[PDB]
Amino acid sequence: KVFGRCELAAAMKRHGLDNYRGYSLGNWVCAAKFESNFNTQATNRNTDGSTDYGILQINSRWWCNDGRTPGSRNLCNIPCSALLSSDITASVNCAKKIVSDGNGMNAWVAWRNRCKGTDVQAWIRGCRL
Ligand SMILES: [Cl-]
Ligand SMILES: [Cl-]
Repeated sequence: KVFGRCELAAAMKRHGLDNYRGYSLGNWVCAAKFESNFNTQATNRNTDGSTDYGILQINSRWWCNDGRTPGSRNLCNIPCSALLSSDITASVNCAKKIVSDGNGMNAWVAWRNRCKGTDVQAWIRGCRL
C-alpha cells in the first residue's frame, strides 16, 4: 500500500507515534517519506546481507526475522514480511522499540540526513488530525 501523506499521518497518530519519545508527528512522516516513499511494500538490501522492510525500513539484523540474515536477533519478535502489510501496526510497534534503543530517531539514516533540523511540521501541513 502506498499511503497518502495525511493518510499516513492519521494512522501514525492513531497508533501513538505523535510525540513518542519526544518526536513530533512530522518527524515520523518525514522519515517514512524518505525511507519508503510511504510504500509499505518497500524492501532494500544492505551491504551486510541484512534487508530493510516497510514504511520505516526496519532492519533484519536486529529487529525482524527474514530467514536469511546473519547474526539476526529479531528483537521485535516478528517476521520481516509483517512489516510490509497495509496495516502499519507491526511497523509502528517495532519502530517504538527502535526509537527507545538510545539514539532516538538517529537510528533512521534518512531521518538524520533529511529531516533532523528541518521544518518537519511541513509534513503534516493541511492534514485534519
Ligand atoms: Cl510536527
Ligand atoms: Cl531523543
